[PDB]
Amino acid sequence: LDTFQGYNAYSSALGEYAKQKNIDQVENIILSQWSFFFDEEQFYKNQWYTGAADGPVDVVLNEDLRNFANIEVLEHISSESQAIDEGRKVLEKHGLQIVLMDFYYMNSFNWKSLSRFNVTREHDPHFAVLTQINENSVHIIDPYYHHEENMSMEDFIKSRNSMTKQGKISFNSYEIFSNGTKKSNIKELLYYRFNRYLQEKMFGKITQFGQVVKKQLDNKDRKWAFTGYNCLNSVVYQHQNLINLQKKFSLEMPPNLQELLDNWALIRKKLFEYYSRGSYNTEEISNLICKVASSEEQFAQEVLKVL
Repeated sequence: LDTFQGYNAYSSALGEYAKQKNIDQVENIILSQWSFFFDEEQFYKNQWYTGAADGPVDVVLNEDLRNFANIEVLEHISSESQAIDEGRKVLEKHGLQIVLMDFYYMNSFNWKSLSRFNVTREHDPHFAVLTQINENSVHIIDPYYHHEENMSMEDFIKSRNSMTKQGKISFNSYEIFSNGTKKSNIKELLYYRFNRYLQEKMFGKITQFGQVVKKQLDNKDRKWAFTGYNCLNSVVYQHQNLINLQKKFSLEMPPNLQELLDNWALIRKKLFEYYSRGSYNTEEISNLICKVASSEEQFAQEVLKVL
């Protein structure tokens, strides 16, 4: 499908809703995000430990939506007694509901398209958009994986009341609400993001990621590299989103933005190869990560000079 990508499941759902319902500023605030995190504690629990943002909810994006647009994302927790009828009310009034769903019950990404046939099912929280409630069936759009599916009501209820690796889903839904909006110019959004990126030394988190990768040479469990591959899609998306902003707004960018995208895509390729191919190239992957960290630091500084 031709759905809004964002840079993660949460931002993809928020942006898809905003696009369909003509809610101002949300798309531009998502597309102008520039972030990196690394959590060594989450690395060793094999939770989602790196990329653009901790999740499933992107708290930094919510802070940006509040600070720039005075936009609040309200979390509705519900019960099996109320959740579907509240959905009906929301669908009647708005046509769409943003929901938290256990990805175990979704089939959104075809791993066989990348020659991975051992498609392990995991209880991971994921954002989708509910578009239709019938008797014993529902329709949902997964805007992050550009997939739709019809799901039995029984499977939809199970996906929304499931214990996951990140805790219990309890029919959670997300309402985009505004007290009173503000307009932000795209240059202001990028200026704040790049200033914050450098001030919080987010490039330093890329270096930390690189140093932890170097220390996995003797680790026979390669699960971290599959987790990292999935986590870093969010960084590739932020790079592509900034390229799309440059085109749309005819912006001034440092000349190596495409090269940085290419570097992150190669890191992903080598992580996926390490996970699946049994290579002993943690040193090579570490060095690529440590190289892009220096490049991203310089890129952020140059954006602020030219923007």
